[PDB]
Amino acid sequence: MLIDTHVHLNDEQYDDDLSEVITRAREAGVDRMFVVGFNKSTIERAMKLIDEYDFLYGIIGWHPVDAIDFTEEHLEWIESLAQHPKVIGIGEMGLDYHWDKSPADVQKEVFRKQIALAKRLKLPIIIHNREATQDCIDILLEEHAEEVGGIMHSFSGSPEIADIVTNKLNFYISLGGPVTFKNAKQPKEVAKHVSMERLLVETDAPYLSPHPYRGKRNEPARVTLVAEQIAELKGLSYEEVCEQTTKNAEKLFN
Amino acid sequence: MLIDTHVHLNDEQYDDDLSEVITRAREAGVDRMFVVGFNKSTIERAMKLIDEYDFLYGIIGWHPVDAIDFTEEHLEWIESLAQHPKVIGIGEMGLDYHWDKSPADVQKEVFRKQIALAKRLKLPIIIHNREATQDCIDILLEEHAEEVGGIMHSFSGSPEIADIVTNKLNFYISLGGPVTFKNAKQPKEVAKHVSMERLLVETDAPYLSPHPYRGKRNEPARVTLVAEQIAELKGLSYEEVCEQTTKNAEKLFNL
Ligand code: NI
Ligand code: NI
Ligand code: NI
Ligand code: NI
Repeated sequence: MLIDTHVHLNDEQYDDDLSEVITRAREAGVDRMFVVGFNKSTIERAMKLIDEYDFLYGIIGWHPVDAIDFTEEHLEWIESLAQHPKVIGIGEMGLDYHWDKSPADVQKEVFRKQIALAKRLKLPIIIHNREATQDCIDILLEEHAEEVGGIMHSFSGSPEIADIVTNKLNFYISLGGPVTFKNAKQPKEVAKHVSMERLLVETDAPYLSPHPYRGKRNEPARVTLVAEQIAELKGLSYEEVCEQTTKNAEKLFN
Repeated sequence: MLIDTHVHLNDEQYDDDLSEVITRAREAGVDRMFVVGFNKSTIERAMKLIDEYDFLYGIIGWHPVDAIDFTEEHLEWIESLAQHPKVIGIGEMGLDYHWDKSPADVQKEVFRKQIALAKRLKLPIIIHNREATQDCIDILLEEHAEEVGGIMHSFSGSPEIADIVTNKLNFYISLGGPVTFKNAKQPKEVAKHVSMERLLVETDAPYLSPHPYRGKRNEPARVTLVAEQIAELKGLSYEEVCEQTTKNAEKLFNL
């Protein structure tokens, strides 16, 4: 039994066939999934899915790419939604230097505001980092994010950054489809290097479908290919990776 | 007057409006462009473009993504084509760890074979690196690529890597649209750090259209936006970056 700790079932890409996508994941041993909302539309859709399906939990927050759209009203709105017993984490939050819609200074202020929110709610945080690794680490360290705990979601950095993440911040590291890519050296090295007690699995569906479905619409059932690859890389049974990644998710979340 | 040192005018995206695109670049002061062929199809199209247009030059070689497709017959075909007076460089070659079509070990062998080929042709090499920076620098040092010179094309690594590229390999560094991106600081840091006498501009059209056309089909005319951005970052005139990038191109290649 696995948990897909990070999935966008709230995406328009599932509008035709969500029920079948969820059934395929359940039938593959994916018993629980954490639906991630990161702006007004995706939060609304997320809150409707966690009401409709018993085994779906919500992570809500504000995406760095959309940081310029984050208002005082949105921050009070997320704080009141988080009182829902199945809203278990705050995110995906962080920094993204690939897209230019939001400048870095606005991204950093929205990031700090959501750390402060997560501390008030006593919920863990889910971190999106794209091309902003050292700026994210400095923020997590400055804002004492070790108080709330969290995930560096779909982490690709050096093992030296992984060690700051697990040993200084006491965060978890989630791995997704990229651990399955042939020439993806960094994620395979992260999976080998990081303790099994710090690892979580995710799809980020519909994005980043693993081998052998790269370029195709991802779905939560494919989290089994991530878990298989972690088993292969660490010399562990699939059963051991399912059991430990579940233990880890249950420990971090409520 | 500027040179677009790296463009894919051979791309299907120009099938219906190539003439208009070339005319728009020429009117914006982009007098010469270097068309890049990197597999059977793109080489054949590039070879045709340089015979049709007086001011287009060719750079031919084999792309790391398609390294598994490279044969002994392709290596001999490229060696022959390179005799063309307007074939001035071999590339784009290198390493790409984004895509999985070709495994690193086969990409490394094909990269080494084209360094050896460029040494025989006495022609400079154009380097494609994606997510493989240290593996590329190691190959270039180990194979004494300083003997042919070349371009780190669309470079975005650290200043330490730039100093190895310029001060040890004696390569040039080209910048494209990403120098116009606000949040990706590394290209701007490279533009500020690297000597004006080591810099070239490119579009890589139709990819990586600069601001304010991010998302849109790129074209060689947009190399002026890259030139403008460099001038601002190095506190130089546009005329200065145009003249220096042209002298650099004219010195590395034999046009
Ligand atoms: Ni993300
Ligand atoms: Ni996500
Ligand atoms: Ni390239
Ligand atoms: Ni190119």
